[PDB]
Amino acid sequence: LEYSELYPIQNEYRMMQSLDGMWKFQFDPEEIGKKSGWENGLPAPVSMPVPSSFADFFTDHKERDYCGDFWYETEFYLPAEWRNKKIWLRFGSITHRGTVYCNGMEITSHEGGFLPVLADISTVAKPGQVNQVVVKINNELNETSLPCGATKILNNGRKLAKPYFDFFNYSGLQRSVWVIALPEESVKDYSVDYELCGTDALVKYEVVTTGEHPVIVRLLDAEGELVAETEGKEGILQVANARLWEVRNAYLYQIVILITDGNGVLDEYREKIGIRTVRIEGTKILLNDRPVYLKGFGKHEDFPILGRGFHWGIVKRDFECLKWTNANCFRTSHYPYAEEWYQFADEEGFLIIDEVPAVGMMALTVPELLKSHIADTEEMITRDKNHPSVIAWSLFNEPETITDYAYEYFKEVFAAAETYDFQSRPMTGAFEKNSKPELCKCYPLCDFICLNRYYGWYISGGPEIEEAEELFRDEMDRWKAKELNVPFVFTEFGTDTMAGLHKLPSIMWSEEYQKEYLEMNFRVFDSYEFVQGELAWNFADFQTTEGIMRVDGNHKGVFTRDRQPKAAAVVFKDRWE
Amino acid sequence: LEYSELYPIQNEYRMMQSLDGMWKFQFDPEEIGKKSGWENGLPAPVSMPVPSSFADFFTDHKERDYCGDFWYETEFYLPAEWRNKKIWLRFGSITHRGTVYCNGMEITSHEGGFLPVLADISTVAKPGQVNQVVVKINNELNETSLPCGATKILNNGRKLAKPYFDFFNYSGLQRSVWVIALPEESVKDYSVDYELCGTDALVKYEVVTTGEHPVIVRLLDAEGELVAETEGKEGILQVANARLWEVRNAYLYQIVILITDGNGVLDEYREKIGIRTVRIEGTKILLNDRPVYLKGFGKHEDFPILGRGFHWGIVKRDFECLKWTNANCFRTSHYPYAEEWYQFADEEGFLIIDEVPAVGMALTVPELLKSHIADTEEMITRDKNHPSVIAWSLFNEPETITDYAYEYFKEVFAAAETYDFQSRPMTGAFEKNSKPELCKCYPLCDFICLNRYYGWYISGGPEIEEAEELFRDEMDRWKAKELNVPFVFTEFGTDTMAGLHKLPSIMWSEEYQKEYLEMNFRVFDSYEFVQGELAWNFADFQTTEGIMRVDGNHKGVFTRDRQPKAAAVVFKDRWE
Ligand SMILES: O=C(O)[C@H]1NC(=O)[C@H](O)[C@@H](O)[C@@H]1O
Ligand SMILES: O=C(O)[C@H]1NC(=O)[C@H](O)[C@@H](O)[C@@H]1O
Repeated sequence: LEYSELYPIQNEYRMMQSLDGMWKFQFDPEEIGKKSGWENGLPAPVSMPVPSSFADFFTDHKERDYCGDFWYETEFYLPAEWRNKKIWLRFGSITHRGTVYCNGMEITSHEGGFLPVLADISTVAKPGQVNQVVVKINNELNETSLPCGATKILNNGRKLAKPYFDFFNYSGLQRSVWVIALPEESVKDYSVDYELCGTDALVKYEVVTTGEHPVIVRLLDAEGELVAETEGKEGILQVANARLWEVRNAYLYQIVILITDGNGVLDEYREKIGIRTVRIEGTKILLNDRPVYLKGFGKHEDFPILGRGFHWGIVKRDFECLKWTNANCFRTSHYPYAEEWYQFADEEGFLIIDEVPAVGMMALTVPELLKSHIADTEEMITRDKNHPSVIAWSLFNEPETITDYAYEYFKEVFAAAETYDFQSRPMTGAFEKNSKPELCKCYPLCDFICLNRYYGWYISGGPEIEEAEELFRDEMDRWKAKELNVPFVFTEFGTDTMAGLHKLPSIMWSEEYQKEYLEMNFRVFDSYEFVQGELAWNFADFQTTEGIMRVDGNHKGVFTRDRQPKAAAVVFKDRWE
Repeated sequence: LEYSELYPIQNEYRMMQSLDGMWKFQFDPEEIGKKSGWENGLPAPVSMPVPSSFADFFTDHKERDYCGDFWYETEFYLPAEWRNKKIWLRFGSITHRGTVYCNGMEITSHEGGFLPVLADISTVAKPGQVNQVVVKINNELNETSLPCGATKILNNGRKLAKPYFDFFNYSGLQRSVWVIALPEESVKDYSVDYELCGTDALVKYEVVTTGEHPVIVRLLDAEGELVAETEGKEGILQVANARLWEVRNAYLYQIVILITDGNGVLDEYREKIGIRTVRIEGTKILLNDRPVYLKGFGKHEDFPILGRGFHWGIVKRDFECLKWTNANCFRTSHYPYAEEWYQFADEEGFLIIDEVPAVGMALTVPELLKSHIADTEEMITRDKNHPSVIAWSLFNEPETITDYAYEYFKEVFAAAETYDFQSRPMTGAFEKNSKPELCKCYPLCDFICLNRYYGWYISGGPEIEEAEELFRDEMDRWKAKELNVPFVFTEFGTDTMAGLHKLPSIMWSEEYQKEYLEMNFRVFDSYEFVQGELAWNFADFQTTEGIMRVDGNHKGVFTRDRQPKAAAVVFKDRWE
């Protein structure tokens, strides 16, 4: 809100320079950096790639598992021509929390490790000179920020992250970093909302600028031809014979937002958008007025060595694999992803359930937690609302939902979410088993219900899989009898599966068991009319905390971590065709 | 060269903007792009990451194995302020060959897929506007360019690459791309050479500019303090109490090259360098006049999904692994790597044998020789000022037993010498069929690099005792020749499947990799003139598929995702 979430672009009015590359880096186990002038430069740094997670480069346990304060630094030359523009550092994210310094000055701090951090360096920037940026980061886990966990202290004074969530505590500067220059009066935010009118469409819009000058809004088609133009910060663009953004058949217009000074332009922002509606009608999910059944995966930002580090190559391979399975959807489990993921989903016509990092929520630390949760929700929706791919918000993964105070908590979150989404698209959360139909008090808040279920894995696995199926149908029969008249989507179901572990008859952990488990789940899904989607857990094997239940991370991937299909991948491909 | 090889920097005089990201991409199997005006924009593109190899993104064989012409496109806004500068597109590489277009206009073409391509767009660039770059690329293999191979045409006309080399034919825009702006009179090239004088050092230099104005050269220490200053395009910097760049103990000065016209500076180029000397004395490799024993690996630019795509993360993990093994050296098998690898070797104090892509080696030889010398010129001009680069490898397993080969390589070594201001050691890696009795080219080398697989390709497994005997036999022959030069083993290894265990060991098991290495070590240590050991390979890497390659080459000491096999600790313990 005191900054723009808009993705940076370069044109006559806006400039950008990438700060990706090798940064300087230093661990701060004694937490003395802020006390020792590290904001003016790290005393004994090593090199660290940005974007990347720092953990998997190192060869020593204490480096990989480092938990606490750690620092990044780089230097960059600022063109003289940027003088007296609004100059910002823009981090794709800072994981989990941190303070940004520039030229020795504290600029801003941010809590929440999966959304952009904007630091206004206009008054400290040195145009036509070398500038320095230093970031103090911390990756501890607690119960007043997302995602939740604890920090354990060894008798040696060493900290260890203790997640309440099933993914590895990757951290650092995991996304691209830019330094940008904006005009003194600029486009700060905008929102689009769509209506279909026969062969035509309406694009309702709102623009927020940092000034009072007039605004012109244009819409260009995919060839850059003008199809609609309008004046004012609020208005409607009429599009004749609109080419709708369709599932797995994208079409993107380009919105152009101009701030004018009479003759002259002060600012221009452009972004691709897609004309499409999403609506829940009874137990049906409708895209452009037609029912869609969601087919796909929960994913992670996870890849060998880079950790959660962003790379377009990972996006490209994953989308080719997704298409090969005939999927149409993924959920950003369990945190908003790099913006680039959504940009590409826009191009490929994929549907996204966008999820805030509200995972691991199973006292008087809740008011603070609620504040962070709402803040992350605000930032996520403000950042992602204009992607045609984003068709739902997931506002939690497996919280406590069965108490009265749980209700009041989530009422606040959903209320907040509703105020920030110009499109009021479907809002949901993923419930775990203990959110029994007879006990859960939060499912009424949801536009559709998401279930994570592991009947046949954590419950009655293996020799008991027939019992698992009965227990599954029993729970679904109870949901059915409630006649809630909402769609149900399975957002998780899967089995840990070691590539190459074959067994006849199948065993838990074998490739064959993954297939049989999936077949059983499908039989159950297909027995209930109100089921409207299936997102398997997980697209690919991914890193978790070490332990006796995780064999080099989580192996419920349908693909291996290096993005190759296990036997079960074909099962999905065949079913989703 | 009609362009600069200098790594791009940003300062008052020089600007750079990264073009990395998602480009547009289209395969051109019918070879219709140029006739269809694709240089003005691709008609039906998909997105392609840059830097990356394109092959491993796709899920269809014909995409992965695509051989022929294919195209890249992107757009970029150029700041108005770049007006009146010399504006260049700079590709880390274009694999294997290509033509660069900008705003619809043909700019330049380049043959050779592992060195920078510079395209001067000064005359077509449009400052203050969106500009367009389109690259037509071809990844076919032939016998007139490096690395050598063939192109097979299937009956339907589909092309398949047929390498004469043991690595996958990755291609595309595999390294970073920039658009840059230089002053109209700029530093185009410079060379440094070092002399040790007691506790002091001399930095001899020459500078090449695109003009006639005076040049000032400064040297700054690692803190940025001035330690030497002089005038002229040729000169000598005197450094009192020089802090030498040492193996695994780097120290980097910063050279600063200024052009001036008396209203002030016109251009400024800065780069880190390390004061060190390298020479061969008898059977010793001398670094700063002290013998050094090379310990390390042949590598590849190779990583899951990205292929040869450059990423600093790969660099960081690989150097952490290298340090953990106690290595001090690697060879850029079998092509120059992205410049960033050398920059990091400079900081980490690693020694590099820099290798031109002369691997996989009639009327076609003169053309091949020209390509080979051109690549050599580009490699040496690009890499000569890295303190890490201590030697040039000018081939990997060519024919060497004929007079024809001798005349050919005489020209290559002569050219390399003329291009290298430092005149540092030159070498090449020899296959076993280059018998001590038959090879005519090893005398061209300052030290001899051998690739040997006694215990793998020769008498492996149950015959390993015979392999050791045969190995000692060959080394005894080399010994009796008393060449008085260092020998470095640049390859030795066994394919090793992670998790394949056997007692007693078998070929392909982790235990056999250990035993093979131990046997090789016993042999190395038996001969005084052996002065280095670079194992094949640092990590498992991709090859053409076939009955001899189980998902690529598994001679890695590390897995492809960079985790140690059992034999990794054998190196760690020995090199400690
Ligand atoms: O056990 C699992 O494999 C998964 N189940 C869950 O319920 C979680 O939501 C996931 O994060 C977790 O990875
Ligand atoms: O057979 C090998 O594994 C290796 N031997 C060689 O002699 C080559 O120089 C390498 O490229 C090749 O990968």
